[PDB]
Amino acid sequence: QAFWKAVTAEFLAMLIFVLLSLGSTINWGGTEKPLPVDMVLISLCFGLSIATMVQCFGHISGGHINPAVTVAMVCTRKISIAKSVFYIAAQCLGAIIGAGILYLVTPPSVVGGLGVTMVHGNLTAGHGLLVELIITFQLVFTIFASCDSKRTDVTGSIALAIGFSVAIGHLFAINYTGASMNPARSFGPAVIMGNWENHWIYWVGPIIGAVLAGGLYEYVFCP
Amino acid sequence: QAFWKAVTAEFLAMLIFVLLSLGSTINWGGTEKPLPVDMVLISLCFGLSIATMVQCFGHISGGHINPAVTVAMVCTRKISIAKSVFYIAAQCLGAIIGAGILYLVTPPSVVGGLGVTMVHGNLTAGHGLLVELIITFQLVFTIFASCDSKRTDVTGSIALAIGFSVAIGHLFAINYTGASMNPARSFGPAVIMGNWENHWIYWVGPIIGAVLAGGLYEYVFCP
Amino acid sequence: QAFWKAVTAEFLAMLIFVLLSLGSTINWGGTEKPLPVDMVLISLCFGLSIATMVQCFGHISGGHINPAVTVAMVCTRKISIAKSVFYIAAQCLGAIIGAGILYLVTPPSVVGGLGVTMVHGNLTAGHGLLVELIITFQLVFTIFASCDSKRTDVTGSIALAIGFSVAIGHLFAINYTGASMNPARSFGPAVIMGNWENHWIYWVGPIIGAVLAGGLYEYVFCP
Amino acid sequence: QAFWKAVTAEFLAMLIFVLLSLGSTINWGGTEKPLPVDMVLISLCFGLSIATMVQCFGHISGGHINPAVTVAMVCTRKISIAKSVFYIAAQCLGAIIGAGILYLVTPPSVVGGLGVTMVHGNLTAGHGLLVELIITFQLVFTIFASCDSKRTDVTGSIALAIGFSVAIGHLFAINYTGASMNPARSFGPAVIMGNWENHWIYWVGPIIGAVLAGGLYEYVFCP
Ligand SMILES: CCCCCCCCO[C@@H]1O[C@H](CO)[C@@H](O)[C@H](O)[C@H]1O
Ligand SMILES: CCCCCCCCO[C@@H]1O[C@H](CO)[C@@H](O)[C@H](O)[C@H]1O
Ligand SMILES: CCCCCCCCO[C@@H]1O[C@H](CO)[C@@H](O)[C@H](O)[C@H]1O
Ligand SMILES: CCCCCCCCO[C@@H]1O[C@H](CO)[C@@H](O)[C@H](O)[C@H]1O
Repeated sequence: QAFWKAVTAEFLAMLIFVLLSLGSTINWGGTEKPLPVDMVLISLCFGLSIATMVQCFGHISGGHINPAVTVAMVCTRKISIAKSVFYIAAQCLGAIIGAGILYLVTPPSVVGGLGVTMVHGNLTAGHGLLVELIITFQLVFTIFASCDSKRTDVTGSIALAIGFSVAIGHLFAINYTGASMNPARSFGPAVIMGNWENHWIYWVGPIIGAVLAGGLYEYVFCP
Repeated sequence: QAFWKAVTAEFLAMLIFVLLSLGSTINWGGTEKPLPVDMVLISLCFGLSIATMVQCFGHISGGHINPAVTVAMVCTRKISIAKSVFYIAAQCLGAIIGAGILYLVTPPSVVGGLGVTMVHGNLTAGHGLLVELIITFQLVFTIFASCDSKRTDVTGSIALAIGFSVAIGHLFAINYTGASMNPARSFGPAVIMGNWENHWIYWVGPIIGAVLAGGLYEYVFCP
Repeated sequence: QAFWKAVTAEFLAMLIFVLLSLGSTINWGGTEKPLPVDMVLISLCFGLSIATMVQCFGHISGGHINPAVTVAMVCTRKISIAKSVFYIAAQCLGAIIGAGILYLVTPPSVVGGLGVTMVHGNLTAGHGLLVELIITFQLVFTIFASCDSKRTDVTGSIALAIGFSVAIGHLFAINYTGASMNPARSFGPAVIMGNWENHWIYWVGPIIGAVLAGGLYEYVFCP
Repeated sequence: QAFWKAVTAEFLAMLIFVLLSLGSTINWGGTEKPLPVDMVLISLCFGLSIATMVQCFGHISGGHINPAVTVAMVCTRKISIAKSVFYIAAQCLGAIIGAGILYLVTPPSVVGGLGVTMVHGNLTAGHGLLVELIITFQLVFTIFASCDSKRTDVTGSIALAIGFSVAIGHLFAINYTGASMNPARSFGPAVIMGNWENHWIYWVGPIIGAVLAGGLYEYVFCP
């Protein structure tokens, strides 16, 4: 079954994405004496990891690897409700297993937050929600624009375009909100670490941003 | 109307570009004790943000997202005067709103200059003008060369080519002039912060550079 | 003979890849007073070096430049056993000569480990094996997905896709295992320096990961 | 005349490349108290600047922007001797003017070496020559492989492939030799600063590497 391949692809893509990218956040200075945070390192790993997973799985599942993307696809009727529930389940499960593998292989002294996304202390949850909405909006707009079959003018790698959209979300928002853009990516390490601080914003922010982008693309700009 | 979609696209593209990219300049060490400035972080965010916005909006508006680009297009008769005034208005308005959103979500202690472009103290305004002229020249030349329909040899992503031209402008000029290349990008945070220091060079420099590049491309090299 | 060209290409590609990339690991602070380790610098050099060598030699040899890739190709019957033995020999020999050239041109005071891949002291060899398995899995999956002739949807540079897969392996795993993904790349400097610590994991980990990826791609996802 | 356009393009491409890229080397800490050297910043600026100039001028002049490339093209009979002398003149002149402009706009306190390429004190000139030979070899091989009309399999941006080859040359060799790969790029700031230390290696090394690569590509691998 093509469908079960696709669901398995979403699970595996998420597992790999989350393991590698959360892995890039590990501060090898430790919790007691943290080394400087390399924002470029993290932003590139998240962006290039998404580019790589879209390259690997785009033709098998569509390479959503993100519940907010899947929800935008449901709301624009590009995927069935039935398919969307299995994708979102696979994405959340994949994120849990990827984060769990990271936990198992990472020395306890440097695990730290295991890459959980958190709102800066000097931000409100409302401002964090807005940041996540906007960064996810631009990501989902990039996905819809890049994959639009009506276009004759798309050039170069679609996967890389999407990955660089992820990268810019991070280069801006890592210190504001952790730059989630992706409810499953936040969910995975939240489950492993039992850290649920403002967790709802990482569902509501990205999902609203994604649906707005998909809606604006499909029904306002390029119907 | 296709035209109103295009104007709205220029506004939205600028808003997102400016929010994310100015956001990358925020020094989370604060004004009292600034951490080292990561020039790669800023250069990549500006370059990849332009690449992403061109990917998203190139087919809707042409993805100028820059009054100097729009002026070069007017002077080479690629866009009408009428259209250019609405584009430039949308670009300036979008930059103001993007910078304003950044101001609202950024803790006051780290707002700093809000990414306003300023001439180094040990540079003259004249040398700043020249720097901005040259970096904008190469950017606009890249745009005209990449989009030239006569060419059969353009390979890979046009958006990424343009974004990397933005990136190199920054990797050179951030410490000289702030590497504007873009009058609206300078205008937005200037309005929010009331900081107008040498502001005219960020209009005159890029506009002259852009018109020279467009003119040289269209009428000297590739007529 | 096309075959001897291909074998010579694998040797030369490996030599250049290893010289440049191990060269990027040299800590010019010295063994006594090491400067901060730039993980981005190393990750980009390894990834972009593979992208460059695939660009240069992909059409001559297939651009494996990696015994684990070659083994995956043997197990999926994409290359003959006979050809695979000469490729693996050329790859190991090329890595030795590249690492040897690096040793000759590098001041003894900064040679350090000559970029040998080692397991972190706070990791077990088993966890190192798992890390190497997973990072090599995603790399080999990227190679099979990117080169799949059945696909009509691959966009942009195949070489760059593969290089960025290498880059993410590093951005995650440099501090865990040295991010080998490549038995020959580990073998070369091991020979020059006589450093064989946990060396077997850099054969077994990548080879298992590669065969699993090739097998899953060819027989489960995209038969 | 197409020929005079091409010569002017080589001059202008070199001017811009050298200004921006040497500009990226300026240490704003000063000669008295230098800040850490960002190798990624410099490597990306040189690589992306070449990618950008090849994008801008490849169809006008061939985008050599490098006397060693031009010599390799002469030796493989891809360009006439007559044309090669004007290209090399334009390249050297462009490099002088670009470096001179940089000197004029850069505060005297941070000019430093103006990005002159020098051999590390703990390297011999012979080892510097070898480093320059190898890094230029891989660059020129990338150019010949990327531009080979017999190939049906080249994917993505040729300009970016070449630029990333430049980038890896730097990520390896900046601290060894300054990673010239380009006699004109070394010549320009040497003229402005009157700094000729080991200057001959930056002609002989790259030229030998370039001719070997061109020769091997055209006559051994892909005749
Ligand atoms: C827009 C709807 C808002 C309803 C609140 C969601 C449920 C509350 O959930 C709580 O929210 C707090 C504030 O963010 C957080 O500090 C807690 O970690 C979280 O558990
Ligand atoms: C080439 C035309 C130059 C005319 C000067 C423009 C108007 C002056 O404007 C002023 O210029 C000063 C010098 O740059 C700046 O310091 C001030 O911030 C700016 O308000
Ligand atoms: C799965 C098969 C495991 C068999 C062990 C391989 C041969 C042992 O080899 C040794 O292994 C040690 C533990 O990694 C290392 O510390 C030594 O450096 C290595 O020589
Ligand atoms: C292979 C041919 C070598 C001949 C030497 C070239 C001319 C000498 O030139 C000198 O070489 C010295 C050693 O590199 C440098 O220290 C000097 O800066 C340079 O002027």
